[PDB]
Amino acid sequence: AYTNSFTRGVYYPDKVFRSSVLHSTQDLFLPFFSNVTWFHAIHVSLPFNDGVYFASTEKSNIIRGWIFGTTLDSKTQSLLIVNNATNVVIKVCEFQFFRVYSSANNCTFEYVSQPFLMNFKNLREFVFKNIDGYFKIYSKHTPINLVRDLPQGFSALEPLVDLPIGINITRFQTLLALHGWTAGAAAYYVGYLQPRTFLLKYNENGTITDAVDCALDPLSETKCTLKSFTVEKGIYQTSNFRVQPTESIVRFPNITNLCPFGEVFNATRFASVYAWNRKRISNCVADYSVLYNSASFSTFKCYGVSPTKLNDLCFTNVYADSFVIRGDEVRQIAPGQTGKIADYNYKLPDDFTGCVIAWNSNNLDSKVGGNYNYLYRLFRKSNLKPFERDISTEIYQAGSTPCNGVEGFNCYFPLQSYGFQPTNGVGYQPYRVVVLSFELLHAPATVCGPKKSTNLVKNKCVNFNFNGLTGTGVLTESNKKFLPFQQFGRDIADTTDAVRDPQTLEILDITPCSFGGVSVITPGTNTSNQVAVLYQDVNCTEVPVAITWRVYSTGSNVFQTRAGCLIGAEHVNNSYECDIPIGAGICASYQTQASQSIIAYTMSLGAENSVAYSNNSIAIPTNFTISVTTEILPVSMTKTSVDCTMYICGDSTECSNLLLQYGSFCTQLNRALTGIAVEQDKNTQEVFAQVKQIYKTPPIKDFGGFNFSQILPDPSKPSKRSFIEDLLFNKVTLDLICAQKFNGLTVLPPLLTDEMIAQYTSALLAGTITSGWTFGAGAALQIPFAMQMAYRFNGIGVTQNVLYENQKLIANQFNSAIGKIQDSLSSTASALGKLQDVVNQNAQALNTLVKQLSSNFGAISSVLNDILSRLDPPEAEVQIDRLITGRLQSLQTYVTQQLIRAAEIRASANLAATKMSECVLGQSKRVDFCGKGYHLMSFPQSAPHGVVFLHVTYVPAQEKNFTTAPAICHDGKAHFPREGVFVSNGTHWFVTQRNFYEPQIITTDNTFVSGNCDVVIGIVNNTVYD
Amino acid sequence: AISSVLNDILSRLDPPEAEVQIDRLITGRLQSLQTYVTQQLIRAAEIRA
Ligand SMILES: *[C@@H]1O[C@H](CO)[C@@H](O[C@@H]2O[C@H](CO)[C@@H](O[C@H]3O[C@H](CO)[C@@H](O)[C@H](O)[C@@H]3O)[C@H](O)[C@H]2NC(C)=O)[C@H](O)[C@H]1NC(C)=O
Ligand SMILES: *[C@@H]1O[C@H](CO)[C@@H](O[C@@H]2O[C@H](CO)[C@@H](O[C@H]3O[C@H](CO)[C@@H](O)[C@H](O)[C@@H]3O)[C@H](O)[C@H]2NC(C)=O)[C@H](O)[C@H]1NC(C)=O
Ligand SMILES: *[C@@H]1O[C@H](CO)[C@@H](O[C@@H]2O[C@H](CO)[C@@H](O)[C@H](O)[C@H]2NC(C)=O)[C@H](O)[C@H]1NC(C)=O
Ligand SMILES: *[C@@H]1O[C@H](CO)[C@@H](O[C@@H]2O[C@H](CO)[C@@H](O)[C@H](O)[C@H]2NC(C)=O)[C@H](O)[C@H]1NC(C)=O
Ligand SMILES: *[C@@H]1O[C@H](CO)[C@@H](O[C@@H]2O[C@H](CO)[C@@H](O)[C@H](O)[C@H]2NC(C)=O)[C@H](O)[C@H]1NC(C)=O
Ligand SMILES: *[C@@H]1O[C@H](CO)[C@@H](O[C@@H]2O[C@H](CO)[C@@H](O)[C@H](O)[C@H]2NC(C)=O)[C@H](O)[C@H]1NC(C)=O
Ligand SMILES: *[C@@H]1O[C@H](CO)[C@@H](O[C@@H]2O[C@H](CO)[C@@H](O)[C@H](O)[C@H]2NC(C)=O)[C@H](O)[C@H]1NC(C)=O
Ligand SMILES: *[C@@H]1O[C@H](CO)[C@@H](O[C@@H]2O[C@H](CO)[C@@H](O)[C@H](O)[C@H]2NC(C)=O)[C@H](O)[C@H]1NC(C)=O
Ligand SMILES: *[C@@H]1O[C@H](CO)[C@@H](O)[C@H](O)[C@H]1NC(C)=O
Ligand SMILES: *[C@@H]1O[C@H](CO)[C@@H](O)[C@H](O)[C@H]1NC(C)=O
Ligand SMILES: *[C@@H]1O[C@H](CO)[C@@H](O)[C@H](O)[C@H]1NC(C)=O
Ligand SMILES: *[C@@H]1O[C@H](CO)[C@@H](O)[C@H](O)[C@H]1NC(C)=O
Ligand SMILES: *[C@@H]1O[C@H](CO)[C@@H](O)[C@H](O)[C@H]1NC(C)=O
Ligand SMILES: *[C@@H]1O[C@H](CO)[C@@H](O)[C@H](O)[C@H]1NC(C)=O
Repeated sequence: AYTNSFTRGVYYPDKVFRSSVLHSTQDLFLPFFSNVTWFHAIHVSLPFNDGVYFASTEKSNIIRGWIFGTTLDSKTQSLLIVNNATNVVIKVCEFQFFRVYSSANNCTFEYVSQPFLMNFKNLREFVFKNIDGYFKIYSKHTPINLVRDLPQGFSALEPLVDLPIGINITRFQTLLALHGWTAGAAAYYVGYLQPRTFLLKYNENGTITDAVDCALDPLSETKCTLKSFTVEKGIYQTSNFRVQPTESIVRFPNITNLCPFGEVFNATRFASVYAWNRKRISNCVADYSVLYNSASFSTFKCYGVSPTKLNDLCFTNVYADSFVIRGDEVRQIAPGQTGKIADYNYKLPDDFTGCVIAWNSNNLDSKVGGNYNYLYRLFRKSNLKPFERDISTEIYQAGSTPCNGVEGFNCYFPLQSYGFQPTNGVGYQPYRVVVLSFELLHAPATVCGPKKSTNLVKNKCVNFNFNGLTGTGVLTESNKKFLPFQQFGRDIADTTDAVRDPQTLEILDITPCSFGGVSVITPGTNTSNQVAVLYQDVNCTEVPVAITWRVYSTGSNVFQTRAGCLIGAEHVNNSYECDIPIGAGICASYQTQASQSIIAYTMSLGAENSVAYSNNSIAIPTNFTISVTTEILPVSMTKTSVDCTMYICGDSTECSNLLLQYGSFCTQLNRALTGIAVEQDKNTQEVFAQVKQIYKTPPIKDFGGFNFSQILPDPSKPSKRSFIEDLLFNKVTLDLICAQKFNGLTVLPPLLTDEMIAQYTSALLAGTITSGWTFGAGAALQIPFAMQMAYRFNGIGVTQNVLYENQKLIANQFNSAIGKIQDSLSSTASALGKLQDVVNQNAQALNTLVKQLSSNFGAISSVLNDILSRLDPPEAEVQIDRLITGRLQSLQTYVTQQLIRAAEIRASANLAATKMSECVLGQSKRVDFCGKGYHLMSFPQSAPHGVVFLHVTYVPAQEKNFTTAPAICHDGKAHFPREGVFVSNGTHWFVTQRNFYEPQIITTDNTFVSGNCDVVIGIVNNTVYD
Repeated sequence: AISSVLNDILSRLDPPEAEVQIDRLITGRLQSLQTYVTQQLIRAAEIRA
């Protein structure tokens, strides 16, 4: 039998308490929604691979014990755990599978303790793991109802015990008890663990309450990548998809002969260090196993190549330098050690690939009387270049006097030999040393590894190897023209893109298997759980080739676009507004087609329209709307301060002393942050403090029907803000702050309190509603609000009579607009997006900065205190300085991002100051600057780290068609409108303003004369009153 | 590091020295990516202007 594991196989990853924190783990877990085997144990009539999850819904504990091993047939030792009425017994012995086993020959571990096995049956969850000879048990008891097998119940397994088993385990089997042999039935559940990434949610009590399987479905993948159990509607860029290779191909030249390593390991007698022997070895196979153990060695230190990989490396040409050296000089053979022998006998290059083998030769070289046959030279005018020998035994004159002939006094000729004696040599003992040096991937390889060639495959991406050149990708016939000497094909990125087959003369291209970005398009996690997957710039004929979740790749619904191809959305012919942009004009939405589904479509750019253009047709509005629109502008951000000592070094004296050398970096960081904070105060001052005096609204708030109660401050509330200001303050939401403070990242309060910012705003409001634009220029001059409104009307080319003749209507429109602002602010939380996301950016930056402290930066650990406790200074300080460099780089990155963010905030604050100067302190003519339509005035409202402008705009509406003429010819002379336009209702002509239909009789004051009617194109005939 | 290609580093080195080279290589490439992203942020600020 088989079934589905809904929420089983979760345990506490480690013995550590947490609280209200979403933690990502990567470890052995039972995958979510897995094929769990439902076993039945009946009397009337299992591989232990990568951990095992065992569940028992048993009553009266028939199932008792388990066995663990590789064969369980006394081929090696084995485990058994078994339990009975009072206790449990664990044994590690040579067991022949006490009916369970026959004999126990050699026993290594025994254990007795409290038993682990303690129709309303209960689930007794166990997790068994073994890693590096350590066997861990996790367990949990959950009493369950009589509903059905494996309910939707969730609970983690607390750790019980770990045992040092130290034994190869491949298979396990469980054990049953019988009370005879009465017939009966039982049942258990088996699951297999896999290396998976989980997200665990901790409650206030630190119990793992919920989990998300990141590598199960795209939705959970987005959940794991955002580290949240709820995902907002949109598109999220998840892990990259990669077509995995099929097999491995190795191609080598057909070389079978062995490299003569025999003569270099044991010759008649090795050439001396001054005349060290070299030969090129090539065109053979190199292996160390047969010959290394024959001449046993004591110093094998290798630099570029591990000894085990040397058999798996394919060479071009190799050299060995074999010579007799003094024992005590065995440590001079490493690159860069200098001395008499280094500068005059032998030296190897500082940067090379190769290593040395040294072993004893006293019993074969040393003589009782002294073996003075191995020459070594100490004296020469010039040093010895690496990999060079000199055999000129020219007389050397140490003294300043001239030295001629064969020898002379104060002349030290290069003739001295070793005093090698068998027993007297301890550190003076001769050592015969062979240094193997080689060059890889510079020339075509000849001396290659024992590894055998493989058959050549094409149009299937593979792990291809060509004479040590390793890559992965598809192989194709080459249109490039190689030459006999040419071996490799290089790209712009200095990465190999072509190969020559070492077996034949054929040349091949390289193209790694298809890949590209993966995006997940989801609605609100609350709204739905079905998602769409976009494969960016990938042909949808290749994702079937990519057939770890494969369920969506077999989808019944595929749509191809320029951005890539989409799976899980139905393409439609209809055009809607874009909500989730895909790219290249494709947008995704979620609606009913009666079932709900995700759809993809071509985004509409709005409703199609055709303007009724003609020779002489004009559209003049007859009505208006006083539209109040909110414009939100960030003005300042949270003034941040950082201490190097607290953040980088915590409270360590040693770290402080190692850091004070980087004082320049810390002073520049502090200077930059102080500049940013003073700039935030300057931003607030420039935006708000534009007024010399604090004005007060009069107690009699009579403004010709304009009721500013929702924007003027309310004395009733302690905080002297307005209704709209209070709503804005409540909408923006400002533990992790305590951790930020404890890690040395502090928030300096703004110079201006919210109360004084509100007082500045109230002064601006009072000045605007009582004086108008005058208080911006010089002394505030009082003026009735009606007259100010008439002036603002005159500003937008509307005659002031319009407002006075419609005063009550305009006042009611403004009041209803303020009501709509209140309703919109109270209802939706998406109103103050900009301020909220600015706060979120600052919070995310500080959270990222505090999370960087968990980074190791290549050190032993990310906590300095344990480094100091467990290490003496001489490497404690090098670990600390690496940690300091890492954290200082993190601080520099944070400060740079803060400088760029502060620059963008300063741009916003300059724009806000300009808007307060041009929209609040006056009427602006700049189109769409102070709101959509003809700007009349603006009202500032303080908001958390920003301002809100209530842009009052005139918007024409209820337009009507009219016949129009560019001019009027009355007495043979053209007439033009002084300030207006000519329109005809069908019988008579009238002059009217451009933004409000109001006809007037054509008289000599509405019109001015210019030239005659035989030049102007489109002039008409009418009469003009004197 | 010994070289600029990871594959040869993995082929020629046993895990510890391989990783002590690879971490330096990752720090270098991450610094290059950070420099690119910072220059892109400044360029995007000027483009936004
Ligand atoms: C210009 O547009 C104004 C609205 O934008 C419009 O005011 C509206 O006029 C209509 C008709 O007179 C009123 O409609 C209501 O009339 C009575 C009394 O309120 C109600 O019992 C009816 O049910 C009906 O809804 C609107 O109340 C009124 N709107 C406002 C805000 O006052 C002007 O009349 C338009 N001007 C011209 C010249 O057409
Ligand atoms: C100026 O405009 C104000 C905003 O429209 C308006 O305030 C509103 O006044 C009414 C009273 O007429 C209040 O109505 C409420 O009264 C009681 C006490 O709060 C409540 O229990 C009732 O349920 C009812 O809602 C409004 O609360 C109040 N505010 C709002 C937002 O509507 C003034 O009355 C106007 N005054 C003048 C002189 O024009
Ligand atoms: C397991 O136990 C058996 C029996 O004591 C051991 O077998 C003996 O091994 C020694 C040493 O090789 C021999 O001299 C004896 O002749 C063996 N006797 C028998 C009866 O086989 C065996 O060595 C033990 N194994 C381990 C790993 O300790
Ligand atoms: C965290 O653990 C505590 C104690 O186990 C829980 O506190 C109990 O909660 C229940 C339900 O609200 C109350 O009836 C008890 O009086 C509480 N006991 C105590 C000692 O405080 C708490 O509920 C747990 N948290 C959750 C989310 O269940
Ligand atoms: C996906 O692959 C197909 C081929 O299977 C591409 O179709 C080719 O497109 C090129 C360029 O437009 C034409 O020259 C070929 O004649 C087409 N071949 C066939 C068989 O139709 C298709 O263009 C690819 N998708 C995208 C988005 O480029
Ligand atoms: C001004 O007149 C033009 C044409 O006389 C109007 O345009 C027509 O509008 C009707 C709907 O009212 C459509 O069914 C026609 O297709 C339109 N025809 C053309 C040629 O555009 C126009 O609507 C009038 N202006 C206003 C404001 O009503
Ligand atoms: C065009 O507008 C003029 C406005 O003068 C209209 O002419 C008036 O129509 C009213 C109808 O009650 C008469 O009482 C006036 O005596 C007319 N005055 C003049 C000077 O003619 C004319 O009817 C309008 N034409 C339309 C709407 O087609
Ligand atoms: C406006 O009226 C004048 C005269 O009242 C028109 O001018 C006449 O045009 C006709 C031919 O169209 C000529 O034969 C006359 O000699 C012209 N008379 C004068 C005095 O110039 C004029 O055409 C009318 N406007 C339009 C646009 O038709
Ligand atoms: C579980 O695996 C078995 C053996 O391959 C198979 O027969 C069975 O259909 C699988 N069950 C599920 C639910 O996948
Ligand atoms: C359980 O088994 C152990 C192992 O032999 C034994 O010593 C113990 O007496 C047993 N207890 C019961 C109650 O069967
Ligand atoms: C290389 O040698 C093998 C057998 O050693 C042979 O099968 C193959 O044909 C040779 N290569 C060429 C190009 O002839
Ligand atoms: C999901 O929608 C419901 C309304 O049905 C609402 O109560 C809830 O807050 C929403 N959750 C999220 C995360 O948007
Ligand atoms: C969308 O339009 C194309 C082109 O007319 C058509 O082939 C396709 O069937 C349409 N899709 C649907 C769902 O009707
Ligand atoms: C505009 O006026 C000219 C000259 O009177 C005429 O030729 C043309 O047809 C008119 N335009 C239209 C769209 O009728």
